[PDB]
Amino acid sequence: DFLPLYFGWFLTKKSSETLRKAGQVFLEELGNHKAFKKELRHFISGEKLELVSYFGKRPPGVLHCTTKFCDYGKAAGAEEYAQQEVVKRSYGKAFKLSISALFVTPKTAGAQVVLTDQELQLWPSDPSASEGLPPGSRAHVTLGCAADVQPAQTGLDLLDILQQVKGGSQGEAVGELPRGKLYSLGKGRWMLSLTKKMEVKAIFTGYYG
Ligand SMILES: Nc1ncnc2c1ncn2[C@@H]1O[C@H](CO)[C@@H](O)[C@H]1OP(=O)(O)S
Ligand SMILES: [Cl-]
Repeated sequence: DFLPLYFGWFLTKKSSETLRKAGQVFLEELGNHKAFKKELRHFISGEKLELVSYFGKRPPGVLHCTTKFCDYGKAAGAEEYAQQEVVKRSYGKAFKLSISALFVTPKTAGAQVVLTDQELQLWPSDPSASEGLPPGSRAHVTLGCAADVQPAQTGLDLLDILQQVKGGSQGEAVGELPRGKLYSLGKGRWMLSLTKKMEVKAIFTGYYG
């Protein structure tokens, strides 16, 4: 028996619509915000940019939070991850995920997930960007990416942003949005720290493509 393309928590229809819309609104507010317009120079090499279109490659339907990319067993650690009891036991089970913030970079747009310890048991254990950052920090839901961005980039961007946060490089909020504080981290990187964390319902399972 061969494994799925990847495991992860797949959000319900309602939760997907909720998070997707939040993302959409965020991209609109950020693109319309004076602080972002002022930094367009550091966002793209080549006025006003429409972020919703910039992140043109979007998830077509149900949003998800990936745990372990398996590539049908070809990826390193896939077989080992799939055979775990906690993965087999948690298969088809319902979980609540906690979104702590929404972020944007020149490459990707996504939402940061804060996994509970229970959920962390489903996080694989096998990057340099993960130095100092606790396991699971990479957890996220991708909302979009630029034309020529490869998979797995959103997680790498999130870790990079969480790294700057680690060293108190967040910086004073450059603005306020209805959902929370807006932070400019430089190099086209932006983070909205939500005043109230968003809770989404999701089913843990494998996607076979
Ligand atoms: N090493 C990887 N290669 C391809 N996709 C990966 C990898 N690691 C995690 N993923 C994720 O698995 C899903 C299908 O590609 C996507 O969610 C990929 O992550 P994203 O950052 O959301 S594009
Ligand atoms: Cl991690």
